[PDB]
Amino acid sequence: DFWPTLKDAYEPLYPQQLEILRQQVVSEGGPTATIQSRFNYAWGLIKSTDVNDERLGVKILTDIYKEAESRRRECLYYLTIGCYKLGEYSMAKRYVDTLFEHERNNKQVGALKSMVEDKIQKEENLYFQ
Repeated sequence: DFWPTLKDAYEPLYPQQLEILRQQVVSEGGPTATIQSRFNYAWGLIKSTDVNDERLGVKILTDIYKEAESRRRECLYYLTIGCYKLGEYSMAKRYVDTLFEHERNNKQVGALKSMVEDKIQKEENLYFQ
């Protein structure tokens, strides 16, 4: 499976498109909607520049991750990105490490893990200054 890049994650949708994604979920019954439609909305929210929307997207994605069964690996990658955008680096690290266990040779997962580790190391420096 080929996934979005971290660069892709910082390319927002038009507000009008994000609203169409929201309405699709509502039309499917919200929490009883398909995993795919809720995932699409969550990812749109994560891509938004608005931090409150990004937070909402990660919350939704965390909900559907628990329900996702076979799509759980994909969810972990997107969750890592969402947490990374929010500066939730400790959570991003946990998610990406779990994903890495089944994706040890995957270039995309390795790249994301390295970016997470960059930010973790940034904070680590502060405890010896």
